[PDB]
This record gives sequence, structure tokens and C-alpha cells, in this order.
Amino acid sequence: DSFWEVGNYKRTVKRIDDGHRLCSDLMNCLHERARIEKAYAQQLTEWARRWRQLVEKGPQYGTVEKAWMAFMSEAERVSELHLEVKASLMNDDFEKIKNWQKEAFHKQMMGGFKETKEAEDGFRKAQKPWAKKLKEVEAAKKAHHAACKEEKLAISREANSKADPSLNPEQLKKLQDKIEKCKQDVLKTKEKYEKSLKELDQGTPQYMENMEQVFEQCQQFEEKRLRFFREVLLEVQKHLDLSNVAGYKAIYHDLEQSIRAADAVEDLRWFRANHGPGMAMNWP
Amino acid sequence: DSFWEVGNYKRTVKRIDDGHRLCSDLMNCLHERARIEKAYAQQLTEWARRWRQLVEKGPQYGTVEKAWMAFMSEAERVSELHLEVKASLMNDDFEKIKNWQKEAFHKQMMGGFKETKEAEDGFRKAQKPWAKKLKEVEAAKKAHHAACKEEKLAISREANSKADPSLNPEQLKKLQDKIEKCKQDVLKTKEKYEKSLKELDQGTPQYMENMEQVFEQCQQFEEKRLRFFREVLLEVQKHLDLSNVAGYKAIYHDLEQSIRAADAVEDLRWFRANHGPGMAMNWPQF
Ligand SMILES: [Ca+2]
Ligand SMILES: [Ca+2]
Repeated sequence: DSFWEVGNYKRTVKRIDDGHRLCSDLMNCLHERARIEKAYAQQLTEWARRWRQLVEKGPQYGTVEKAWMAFMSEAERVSELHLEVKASLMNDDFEKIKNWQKEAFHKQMMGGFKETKEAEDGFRKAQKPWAKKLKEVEAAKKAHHAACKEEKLAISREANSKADPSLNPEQLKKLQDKIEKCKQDVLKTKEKYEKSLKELDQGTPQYMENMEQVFEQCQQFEEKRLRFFREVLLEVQKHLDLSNVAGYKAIYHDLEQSIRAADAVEDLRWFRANHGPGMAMNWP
Repeated sequence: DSFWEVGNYKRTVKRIDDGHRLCSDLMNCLHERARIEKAYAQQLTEWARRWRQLVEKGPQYGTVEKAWMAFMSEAERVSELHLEVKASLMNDDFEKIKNWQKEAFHKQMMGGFKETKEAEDGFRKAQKPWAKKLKEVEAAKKAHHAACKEEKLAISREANSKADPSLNPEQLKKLQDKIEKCKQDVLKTKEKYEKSLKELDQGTPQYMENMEQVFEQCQQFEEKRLRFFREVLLEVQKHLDLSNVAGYKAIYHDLEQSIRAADAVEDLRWFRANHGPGMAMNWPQF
């Protein structure tokens, strides 16, 4: 139930297998994000190339045709931005974790992680002396718990056979022979059965110190990882961050200007000269 | 090829049908943009849900578990903003163009549009006066070229008949008059050809005046469409713009602070107390 109970250091021992687990999960978490960002960028440039072409082949010409293209252009600037969001998540963040994992966890041959294995052995050693004494102590209490269960059997047995009618010449003595024999046990077994509980307590302050020394080490190894995680997530939020960006705002004040540059009357002047009454005519 | 040659005004008339198409094209262009916005927003939320589950059912607990989770949140917050872009494009800009195209163009029962048909007729009535005249000159150029063609024929024929001897005496008077009428036609048809040439130049000034009045009418209609596109495009640029949004900065406002709220020392202190030496023990007794 508790850490100090034999073999319960395991909960923290498992805590490092998970460390390697979570590194991979964090890596995939980000990996899927990058993938999502890339798709939005693929869809962006396709829509842009699709419609840049459709507008150019279409009937729209002149200055309004331009404002419209500025539109596809923004789909392309926005595409390049999310393309870099992805590039950053994979080239910087993802890799940073992949490399930390390789430096913090070393897959063994048999085999698990050289690190989890070392925590196991360190705990096992700390407990070893204490578990053996418990091994002795548990024999102490259980043997006597059968020794006391063995005084009561004859005390309530004798008065029971005392009321009995027959055979009291020598059969009397044996009745008084096997209740007092159990008397030497309850004193002899208990005497040592509670002596082991002594030795255990002498060899207890060390066991507690040899288990906090292994533990604080496991803690130190987790602390490094936790700090890493917080540090990396900080850099990730910065790579996803598009709320306050220079290049981003340029995309949109450029767009606005380009559309504002659209001159309806200018475009009309052009159509009059090149397809209308402005055209030259060879009069008979 | 020039606009002034008959039936060439059709280029500007064709412009009216094209205006209607372009309204449809812009409509479709924006729709596919809005659908892209939706797909991205959607992916972002499929993702957020998937990983909120995985981190919660996973081994990671404490403040770091949270910093990691405020992360699925930012994906959900970004997602919503792009659904806003999608919404604005379809509810405002798409509907806007859709309605304008319904009050600018009316579909005749027979075909085409009321405005396309209206302009074409306007160009015919403006041209008919001059069209009938060019038709007359068009013949004069031919009949005269036929008279000059037939003329050099008769002369060549008497000249080709200059060396060739009899027969005959009566055959000549025939080949003698053939030429006279020919030298007559070139002086006659030339007269009619000259007459129509000037007969047109007196009906030509009134031809351009009417052609212009119909043209400005088409410009008047094209101007509204062109000015409208400018208007709508500015409204889309505004809707597409996420580079300066309060609700957007706020996302990383809270992400950064939810991440910085992470604390290794605290998480470890919780673990030892709840899973380690901090735990009290049922120390053995008699
Ligand atoms: Ca074009
Ligand atoms: Ca969890």
C-alpha cells in the first residue's frame, strides 16, 4: 500500500519508463501539429494557383484584375508562414526532444533502460537487509501466533476433559502435562519472536536513509525532464505564435493597398481605347 | 477589327454577360477559400480533442500536464477564429455578391439577359442608318470594279481583234459599241460610287453620336460592377485579416502563462508525499 512497504519503490521505478514514453508522445503531439500546418499550406497554394490561373484566363482585366490577384498572393504569404511554423516545430522543437531522449534514456540489450535498471538495483540493495529481517520477524510472530493458539487449546481442553467421567488415575496427569508445556513455548518463542522486532528496529534508521538516497536520485532524474518539458513547450508556443508578427501584418497592409489601387474609371478609359469608340477606324 | 466596323460593338455587349459570370467566379473563389478555412479549423479541433485525451489518460500529471493541456486549448481557440473567417466570407461577402448579381442582371424568358439584349438593340438602332449606306457603297465598289473589269475586256477584245482579219464587217460594229458603253460605265458608275461616298459622310457624324450615347450607357453599367468588386474585396481582406486581433493575441497571452505556471519542484514534492518517502508506514509491532 505504501512506499516503505516491501517492493513498493516500484511506483517510482516505473516513473522513468514513462519519462521515455512521454518524450515520444510529446514528439508525436508536435509531429501531428506540423502535419496539420503543412496541409493548410498545401490547400492554400493550390487554391491560389487554381484561382490565379482562373482569373487570368477569365474576362477580368486591367486594374481590378490585379486587386484580385493580390488576394491569391496573400494565400501564398500565409502559406509560407504556416510552412515555417511546421519547419520550426520539426527542425527545432521535435529534434530537440528526440536528442534529449537519446541522451537521457539508453535502451539496453536484454532489456529495458540502463537507467530504470539502475534504480531497481539501488532500491533492492537498500531494502535487502530490511526485508531479510522482516523475513525473520514474520516467522517470529506467526510461529508464536500458533504457540498461543496452542496454549488456549489445552486450557479450555482440560476443564472440558475434567468434567468427563472416566480415566483419571494417570490420564489426569497428562492433562496437566500438556498445558504447562505450552507455557514454556509462549515464553520461549515470544521472547525471541519479539527479539527479532528489536534487531529490525536497530537496522531501520539506515534502511530509511538508504531509500531516500536512491529516491532523491530518481527525483533528480525526473526534475531534469520536467524542466526540459516546460522549457521546450515555451519554445513551441513561440513557434505557433502568429498573433503578433511583423511579416504577418505586412501581408495584409500590402493586400489592402493593392485593392485600393483599383481604379474603376482608369480601367474604363482603357476599354474605350482598345475595344471602343477610342479605336481607330478606316473610313471609306 | 475596329469597334466602328458593323457588328464589332458586340465586344462591349459581350462584356455584360461576362460581368455576370465574374460575379459567379468571385462567389466560387471565396467559397473554396471559406472551405479551406473550415478544414483547417476542423483539423485543429480533431487534434485538440485527440491529445487532450492522450495527455489526461497518460503518465504525465501535475503542472506540466496542464501546461501541455493549455496547448490543446490554443488549438481550439485558433480553430474558432478560422471558423469566424469562414463564417464572414459566406454570410457577408458571398451573400453580398450573390444579391448584387440578382438586382443587376435579370434573365429574359427567351435567353440571355434583359440588359444584354437591351444594349444590342441599342447598338443596332444606332447603326442601322449608317449600315444601309455602307451597303450601297459596298455595291458601288463592286459594280464599278465590274464595269472597269468588263471595260478592259471589250478593249482587249477589239485590240485582240486589231490584227486578226475577217470575218467580219458586221461583227465589228458590235465589238465597236461594246467599248463605247464601257468607257461610259466607268464615267457613270464612278458617279454613283462618288455620290454614296459623300452621302455617307453626311450620315456619319450622326452615326458616332448615337454609337457613343449607347457606349457610355454600357460604361455606366460596367462602372457599378467594377466599383462593387473593389468594395467587396476590401471587405474580404478585412475578414481574412488575423494579423491584429485582440482575441488572437489573448491565445498566446494565456498559453505562455499557462506554460510558465509549470513547476518541477512542486510536482516532485507532491510525488514523494503521495508516492514516496513522504508516505508514512505501518511500522511492525507485536
Ligand atoms: Ca484575365
Ligand atoms: Ca495524465
